[PDB]
Amino acid sequence: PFFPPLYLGGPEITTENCEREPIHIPGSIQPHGALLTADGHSGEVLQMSLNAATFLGQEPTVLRGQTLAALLPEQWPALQAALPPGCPDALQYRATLDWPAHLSLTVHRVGELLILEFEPTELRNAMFALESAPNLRALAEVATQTVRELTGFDRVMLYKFAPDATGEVIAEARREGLHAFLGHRFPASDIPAQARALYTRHLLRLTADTRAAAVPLDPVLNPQTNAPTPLGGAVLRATSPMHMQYLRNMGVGSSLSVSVVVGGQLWGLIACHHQTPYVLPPDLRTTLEYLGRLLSLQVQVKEAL
Amino acid sequence: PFFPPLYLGGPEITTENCEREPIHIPGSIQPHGALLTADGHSGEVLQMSLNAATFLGQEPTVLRGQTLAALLPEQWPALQAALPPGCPDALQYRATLDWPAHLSLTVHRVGELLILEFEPTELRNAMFALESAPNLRALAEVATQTVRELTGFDRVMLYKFAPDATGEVIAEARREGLHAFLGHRFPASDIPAQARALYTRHLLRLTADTRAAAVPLDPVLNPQTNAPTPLGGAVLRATSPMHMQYLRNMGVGSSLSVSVVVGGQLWGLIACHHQTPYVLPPDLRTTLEYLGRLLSLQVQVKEAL
Ligand SMILES: *C/C=C1/C(=C/c2[nH]c(/C=C3[NH+]=C(/C=C4\NC(=O)C(C=C)=C4C)C(C)=C\3CCC(=O)O)c(CCC(=O)O)c2C)NC(=O)[C@H]1C
Ligand SMILES: *C/C=C1/C(=C/c2[nH]c(/C=C3[NH+]=C(/C=C4\NC(=O)C(C=C)=C4C)C(C)=C\3CCC(=O)O)c(CCC(=O)O)c2C)NC(=O)[C@H]1C
Repeated sequence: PFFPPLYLGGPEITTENCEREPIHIPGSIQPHGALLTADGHSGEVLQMSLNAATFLGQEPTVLRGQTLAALLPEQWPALQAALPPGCPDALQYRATLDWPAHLSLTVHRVGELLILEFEPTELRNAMFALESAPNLRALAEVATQTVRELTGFDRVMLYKFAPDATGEVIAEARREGLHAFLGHRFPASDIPAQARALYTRHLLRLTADTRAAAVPLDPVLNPQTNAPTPLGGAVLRATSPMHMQYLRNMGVGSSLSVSVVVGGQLWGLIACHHQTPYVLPPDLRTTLEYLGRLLSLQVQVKEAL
Repeated sequence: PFFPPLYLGGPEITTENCEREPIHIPGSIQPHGALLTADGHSGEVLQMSLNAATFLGQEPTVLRGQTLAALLPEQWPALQAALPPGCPDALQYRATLDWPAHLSLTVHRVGELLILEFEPTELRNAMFALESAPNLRALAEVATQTVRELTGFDRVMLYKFAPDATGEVIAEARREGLHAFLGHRFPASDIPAQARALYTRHLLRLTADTRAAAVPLDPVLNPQTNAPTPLGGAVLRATSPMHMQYLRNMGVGSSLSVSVVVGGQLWGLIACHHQTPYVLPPDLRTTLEYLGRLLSLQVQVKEAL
């Protein structure tokens, strides 16, 4: 079972108990966007990331308690219609807003809570390139090479899980001068069981800046439940300190991965590194999610042979 | 061999390589005091902790380059006479200064560098209590109980090293309500080899506040040598992040230990915890150093029987 999070008196995570980090409920976000939680009926803003004024203009203490009818009058009705009570937490409302001096808005529902993620915002041959691959290796290589072209990431790897959950880099497209990870294998504990579980459900995650401090949600608990706000489906979710350190020690300033899910099992990751911090456009991330789905279908086929 | 420190491009320490942390050259101090390094001939202030204005009044950018003749006109000549070239780094000049609105000054020499530590400042039956102990256990118990009375620490332990460097709490005096560590043994890696080595030479260290950020030395390298400033003999030395986390996970806000050195070997530690941050007076620390020396003589005698 998970430790309590830091804000509920849980210990700081060490290598003895990686697997017990409640990574899904960090009570904080990455500072390149803002996060609001709102009641799914009233649209009352229940929680905000402490940086919410940097993106949304209003004071933090004045945003709390206001409704999405006031804040987002054109989106609020579409938001309600798109994310009614009972819908799954993978379903997402996405809107582009014009704001003082563009913001991408991503909304999903967990129970009675709407989770709103604000971040700044501002192809076809890829699918047939994956399809044309004669064997798994070729597919692996075209997948990593295509993802690198679309994203500009310094390194894109296809990271394959073995049955014992150890991983291997089976293909990679890298910037000139970077050393190869191709064929290197890594312990199961590098992506621990709860991460692997989370990654089977929520297919994309990232750390835009491996040195950025996480921005608290205030209030930290959902006042609907007096319990942690589930952030597994929020891309703005704060990354595990343990993983961030791992990335820093590798010289990785930005990281992003996409789950490759085959037969309902975590088959692998498209894993991306940038040496510098790097915010991939939200539209671009949507392409990667889709590319990961398409790759997952292709991998099932070609690995059967 | 040690990793380079963080400021010279070394990695962040993980449990794989605890023993490679260059804990003696953190390039930083604990924020409850200030540290200056000065040339041992000219008294030119070569490095300062970035907080030096909080304690010493002058601007940081104006302190750099000034001499101890200007700053400390009454101490500078005594300092030079007390710490001439070639003297050992355990030798310490200690002075009490009156300052705007008292500061304890501790100086030691390493090579051609004077290291100046500033912190705010403001018994006899103990020795005969140690002497009167009929066996090692009794001595252990009176030692921890005496240290607790003198310091007010919430927990004082006698931590004994076994031949395999695993440790055991063989005696402790604790605040009511604290759970016992008596008889508990711990892995060798909790106090890794370089710490054990450092602790054989420099007999006292502390973390006044296990949540305090370390204050950088500026410039970080000694300009005499373009190499790290040795801080093994500075009590203001920043504590290993790994140890600070360990203490935080135990609910320890302040920690202090004194080496018990028997036959030139690290026999054990008088290890002290406070739940809240806690700065022990510099005079009081001097008593503990002496108590640790006296305890070390007593332990040699009584363990022979
Ligand atoms: C005791 C804690 C450990 C630990 C925790 C941890 N790791 C992750 C997430 C990832 N780890 C990854 C590992 C690699 N990336 C690489 O590039 C390579 C080798 C070339 C490896 C082995 C990857 C890909 C992820 C996924 C996230 C990402 O794509 O960056 C988590 C979960 C993070 C989160 O979602 O918040 C956790 C908790 N990792 C360790 O190494 C030990 C110390
Ligand atoms: C991978 C790194 C590890 C590690 C590093 C580490 N630990 C120390 C210093 C100390 N550790 C101590 C251990 C204990 N204190 C206790 O109270 C108990 C149990 C009741 C234990 C086992 C102690 C006493 C010290 C000495 C300092 C002090 O008195 O607080 C260092 C050196 C710190 C420094 O001087 O900068 C280091 C590098 N410790 C681990 O547990 C692993 C994670």
